[PDB]
Amino acid sequence: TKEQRILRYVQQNAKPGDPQSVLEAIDTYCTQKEWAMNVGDAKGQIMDAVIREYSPSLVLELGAYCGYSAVRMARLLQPGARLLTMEMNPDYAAITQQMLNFAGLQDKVTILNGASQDLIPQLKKKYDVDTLDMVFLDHWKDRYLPDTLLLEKCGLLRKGTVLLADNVIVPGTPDFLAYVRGSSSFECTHYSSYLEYMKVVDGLEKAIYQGPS
Ligand SMILES: Nc1ncnc2c1ncn2[C@@H]1O[C@H](C[C@@H](N)CC[C@H](N)C(=O)O)[C@@H](O)[C@H]1O
Ligand SMILES: Cc1ccc(C(=O)c2cc(O)c(O)c([N+](=O)[O-])c2)cc1
Ligand SMILES: [Mg+2]
Repeated sequence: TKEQRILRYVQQNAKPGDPQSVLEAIDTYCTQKEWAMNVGDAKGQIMDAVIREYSPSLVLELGAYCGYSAVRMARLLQPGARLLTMEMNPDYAAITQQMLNFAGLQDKVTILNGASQDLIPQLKKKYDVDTLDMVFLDHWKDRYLPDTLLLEKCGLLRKGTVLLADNVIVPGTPDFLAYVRGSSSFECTHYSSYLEYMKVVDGLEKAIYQGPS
C-alpha cells in the first residue's frame, strides 16, 4: 500500500527518536514520489504556530492517516500533554502507531481505532477526558460540521477550546465554514496557505469556542 511505502521510507531514511526527520522524510517522499493527504509542511508550520500559541494539554485529532500531523503536533506537546487521535481505517491506524513509535512520541499519543462519530461520545467515559483544549479536524470533509456539533453536544468543548480545521478551501468544508463563521459560539480566523504538495490555494480555519448562547 501507499501507506506501507511511506512508513518503510521513513524507517530507512529518517532518524529514530527524531520527530523532525520523520516529518521531513514523509514530506520528501510525498513531494517527490506519491502525493498523500498529509497536512504537509506549509500548513503544518501554521499548525505549529497555533500549537505553540495555545500550549494545549489535551488535543483531539480527527483523522490520523499515517501519523504525519500527529507527529507534527506531538513533538510540540509539553510534558504530560496528551494527543488523542481518531482513525477509522485499521490499516492506517497501525501505520500511525509505527510512525509515532519510530518518532519516540508514542507515549504522548493515544490512537483510537473507530469512527469519530462513534468514538466522540465515549471520550469522557473511556478516556478520562473532561474538555478538549484543542481539536484538529482533518478527516472526511463532510464530518467536520457533524463532529463539531457532536463535540459540543457531548460537552467536550469549553470557552477557548481551539478548533483547527484543515482543507476548508480544498477539498473544502463549506458547510462547516459557513456554520462556525455564522455562529456566535465561534470566533474564527482564516489562515491562507496551499494544498500539500501543490500550488492549489488552501487554508486552515481556527474556530475558538465561546460557549453556548
Ligand atoms: N469519520 C472518521 N472518523 C475517524 N477517522 C476518519 C474519519 N473519516 C476519515 N478518517 C480518516 O481521516 C484521515 C484523513 C487524512 N486527511 C488525515 C491526515 C492526517 N491528519 C495528517 O495530516 O497526517 C484518513 O486516514 C481517514 O481514514
Ligand atoms: C480522492 C482525493 C481527493 C482530494 C484529496 C485532497 O486533496 C485531500 C487533502 C487533505 O489534506 C485531506 O485531509 C483529504 N481528506 O482527508 O479527504 C483530502 C485527496 C484524495
Ligand atoms: Mg487535510
